[PDB]
Amino acid sequence: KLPPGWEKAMSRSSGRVYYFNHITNASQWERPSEPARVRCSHLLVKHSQSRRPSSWRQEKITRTKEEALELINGYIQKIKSGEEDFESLASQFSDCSSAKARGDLGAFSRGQMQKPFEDASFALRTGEMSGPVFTDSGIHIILRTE
Repeated sequence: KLPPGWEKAMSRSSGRVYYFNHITNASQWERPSEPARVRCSHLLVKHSQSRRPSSWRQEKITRTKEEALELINGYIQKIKSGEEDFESLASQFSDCSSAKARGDLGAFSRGQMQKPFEDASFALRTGEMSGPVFTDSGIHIILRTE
């Protein structure tokens, strides 16, 4: 059983089993449920070692790789608690011009995007969200919408 990328793991804090996906970095307590194109939105947090350390949000991005991951982790927490919607955080805080479209990148096939982004995107099922996804652009949260 278990769809591509998914494995079982042991919770250190609680001792209960959980499920993790080494392609998307998703993790959840619940046991989880190839197309030519997928459609995804993302939220990007850049850092000082990004291929290009600037965005519409700030001309010189100075945060560390570690501080970017903490920001990503907090947004995932907010999304999973329902305190904030993915689209609302992407629109406010994503370091990419796709923020203006609620993070939507449109449809794409394999062979177009950065490879880690592509692999995570195609390993999500429609409606699912990734964990932190690392590319030279920075750290992404990816939501598969189609």
